[PDB]
Amino acid sequence: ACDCTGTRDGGSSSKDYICRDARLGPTKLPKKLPLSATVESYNRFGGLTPIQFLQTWTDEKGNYKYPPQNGFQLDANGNAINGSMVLQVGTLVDRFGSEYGSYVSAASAPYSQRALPPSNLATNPDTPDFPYNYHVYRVIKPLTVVGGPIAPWFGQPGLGAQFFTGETGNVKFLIEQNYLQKEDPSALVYKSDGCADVLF
Amino acid sequence: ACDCTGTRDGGSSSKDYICRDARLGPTKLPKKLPLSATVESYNRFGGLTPIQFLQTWTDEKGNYKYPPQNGFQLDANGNAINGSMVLQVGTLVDRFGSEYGSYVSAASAPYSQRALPPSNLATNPDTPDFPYNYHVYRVIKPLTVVGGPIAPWFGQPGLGAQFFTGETGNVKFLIEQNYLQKEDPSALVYKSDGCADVLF
Ligand SMILES: *[C@@H]1O[C@H](CO)[C@@H](O[C@@H]2O[C@H](CO)[C@@H](O[C@@H]3O[C@H](CO[C@H]4O[C@H](CO)[C@@H](O)[C@H](O)[C@@H]4O)[C@@H](O)[C@H](O[C@H]4O[C@H](CO)[C@@H](O)[C@H](O)[C@@H]4O)[C@@H]3O)[C@H](O)[C@H]2NC(C)=O)[C@H](O)[C@H]1NC(C)=O
Ligand SMILES: *[C@@H]1O[C@H](CO)[C@@H](O[C@@H]2O[C@H](CO)[C@@H](O[C@@H]3O[C@H](CO[C@H]4O[C@H](CO)[C@@H](O)[C@H](O)[C@@H]4O)[C@@H](O)[C@H](O[C@H]4O[C@H](CO)[C@@H](O)[C@H](O)[C@@H]4O)[C@@H]3O)[C@H](O)[C@H]2NC(C)=O)[C@H](O)[C@H]1NC(C)=O
Repeated sequence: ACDCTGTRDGGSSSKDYICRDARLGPTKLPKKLPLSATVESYNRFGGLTPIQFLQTWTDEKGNYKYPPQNGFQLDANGNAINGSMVLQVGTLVDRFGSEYGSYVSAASAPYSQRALPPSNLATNPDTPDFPYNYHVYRVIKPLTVVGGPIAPWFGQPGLGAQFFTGETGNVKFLIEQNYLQKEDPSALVYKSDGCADVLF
Repeated sequence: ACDCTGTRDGGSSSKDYICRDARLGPTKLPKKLPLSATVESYNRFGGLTPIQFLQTWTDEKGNYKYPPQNGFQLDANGNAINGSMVLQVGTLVDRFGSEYGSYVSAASAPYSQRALPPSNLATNPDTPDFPYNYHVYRVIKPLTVVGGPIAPWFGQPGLGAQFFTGETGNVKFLIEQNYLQKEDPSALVYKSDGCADVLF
């Protein structure tokens, strides 16, 4: 196939999205977000055609179906792999979504490892480096979270590290209570705190 | 500081390594291995100077000190976060080291997430794309493993996903018994099984 069959044409207003269906993500990808590793290139459809991808990962209303037990990798017995762990100061976490949510992830994992639909890659044309709903935080006070591997989903390899913060509070609470600190991702790309190899 | 003080000069034979000390990794890094994400550049010393890095992560003999409980992230109670999970067919795992070991990792995690010393980045000049001890496997038969997040170590963010295969066998056993399949990483960089965005 490899066609726009089965998608939803949003019209000229959705001209910046694949098949004009914002569910399938933008035509032009974020400029500085790592989408995958070199050994396994990113594919927004998980190697499937759009209709096969929609058939597999959407419901009758066309809304994405999301992994069970909060997206943690489930053990052999069907129970999520996780555990209460402390995030050390200086750890960098990120999130796709509003601060009223309670799930952060290890920032260094490529997008293919977060097992998130391609819609989240929609990017503000004014600040095109990272998606519009993308935020980066640095823990400034040790925060215990229930952390675990991300289950593969949406045709993505997954297996990144996610952290539920709801035992303490949502991301907004963590900022207000000095647990987390908002960072500028376009400014972090230029960061280099250490000895560069050129000094040797 | 930012000097070669405290390192071990290997001489002209170690001319391709930082401070001529192969413990600190090669001067020229692998050409196709993702070392970090854009938001958190890789630093072989974890933001420290070589002597501080050696002081923190080596013992009296100069050998690297390695994380406890097989490098899994430890919970609040000091117990490793892991669990028995099945690796689905098509999953890509990698390893730094010989096939007689029993630890694979999610291949898509950048090197900063594996919490491994910079020595493993030494690269064969004949095949410079990936380190010399780097192997990539694709599971061809569902393999249950005890998988978990990687604990930060060696000044690296860690938090990648590692998988102990020893309940079934070492990587050599997995190949012999058709659980895993050896892959060519320089050949996987050119792989693209799916619909490219240019078709839309
Ligand atoms: C980290 O991973 C762990 C391990 O899986 C998850 O823990 C599970 O959490 C869910 C939600 O709290 C638990 O499901 C609930 O269990 C109740 C009974 O629990 C006892 O019995 C079971 C027997 O299987 C034991 O495993 C368990 O330890 C307790 O002894 C039920 O009463 C609940 O039913 C209600 O909620 C469900 C929601 O699914 C509704 O469908 C029902 O109608 C009803 O309203 C519920 O099923 C589950 O038992 C926990 N598992 C284990 C092994 O303890 C964590 O949630 C996870 N953490 C994060 C952040 O994802
Ligand atoms: C995945 O993560 C789990 C959770 O931590 C790890 O399980 C631990 O594994 C180690 C090694 O097998 C266990 O340590 C051993 O425990 C023995 C007693 O176990 C009972 O009592 C403890 C009380 O704390 C309970 O936690 C446990 O469930 C049992 O009821 C000791 O006899 C052993 O001592 C011997 O070995 C140690 C090695 O450290 C030597 O220092 C000693 O001298 C002695 O020779 C040993 O301590 C540990 O108890 C397990 N933890 C839990 C919570 O069960 C898995 O290992 C990990 N998987 C991987 C692949 O990393």
